[PDB]
Amino acid sequence: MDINGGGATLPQALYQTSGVLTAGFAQYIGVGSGNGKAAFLNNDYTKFQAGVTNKNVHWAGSDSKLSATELSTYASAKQPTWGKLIQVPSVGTSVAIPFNKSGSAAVDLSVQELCGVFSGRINTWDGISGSGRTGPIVVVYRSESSGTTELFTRFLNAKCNAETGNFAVTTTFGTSFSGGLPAGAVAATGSQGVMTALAAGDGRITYMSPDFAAPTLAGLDDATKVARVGKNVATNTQGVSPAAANVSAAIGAVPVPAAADRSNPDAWVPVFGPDNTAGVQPYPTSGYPILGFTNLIFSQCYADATQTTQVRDFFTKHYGASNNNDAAITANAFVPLPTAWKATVRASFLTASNALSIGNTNVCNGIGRPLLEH
Repeated sequence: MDINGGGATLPQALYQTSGVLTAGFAQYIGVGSGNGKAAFLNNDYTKFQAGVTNKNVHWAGSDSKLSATELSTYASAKQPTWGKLIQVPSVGTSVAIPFNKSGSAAVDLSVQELCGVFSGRINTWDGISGSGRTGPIVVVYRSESSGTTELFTRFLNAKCNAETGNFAVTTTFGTSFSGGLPAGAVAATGSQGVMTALAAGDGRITYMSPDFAAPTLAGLDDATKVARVGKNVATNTQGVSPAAANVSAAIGAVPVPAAADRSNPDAWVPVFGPDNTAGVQPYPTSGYPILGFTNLIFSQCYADATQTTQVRDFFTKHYGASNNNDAAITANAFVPLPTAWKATVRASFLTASNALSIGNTNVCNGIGRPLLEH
């Protein structure tokens, strides 16, 4: 049986790029981070393929961090027989703001305008300064539990201090703003579903994986289709595009988890958030401001030896110093992890002697996620 993964749609085109997943891996199934987490945590393949129960779930992609409850429940229910779960960043990513409203003038949002658009305070194109555009704004958002929503609401939570209400960090955008959704907002499902909805009506705007926000990488720099963010009219400062190069420095500056915390899966996923707050990376002052990580969730242990080897071989490639996935990562509008980050991941999850290593012959002795489904 193949190793089965799925979840987050933000990186789905990356994981579906030929050669990114290695031998034994089934093609990645994009269903959203909420579904990905549920699939892994409950070993429930129906969260990947509705109506299909005959297979196990081996890993998930998620841009939503595992919650305290998700972690504690897995540790009590599954860890004794399946081993520790592993949660690790896969790549860095911007969050793009694509929109459907024609005009040669560049759409460049100040952070406060972004806040106003997504709170409903600014609901006309005239209300974005220098937009060259008029008429209603319709916000498109993710209907389901979405890691893109989590990455985006982390930014709104950190920055939107001047609304009639505030944004909570959440995976369901419909519940983020305490003052509710903007009138006329449209829900859609998946990264691609949202982009389809974006095109289905004039004047629509959304938040989006940079790999889906434009059909080509250069399209991310087209401010007639993908908004610049970071405008400051008073200081005559232009916003910038969500191209990977505009978040690469900020991603590169994120510290590896503290050694003493590495047995805690929560410690492995850096999150951005408010300024001057320990445990949280501040949003960058230069380049493009909206960014975060998308992550992998695996088991340390698989009952089956072949599955264990195949998982290790994937980690060897994805976190390899050489012969890795970095070119594909860049091609998909994402930021490769720094060399030192890759080394830290390998040291814990690959290097045999480490207590956290996949297939550790002592720690995983007689334990692991099951071969057969039942």
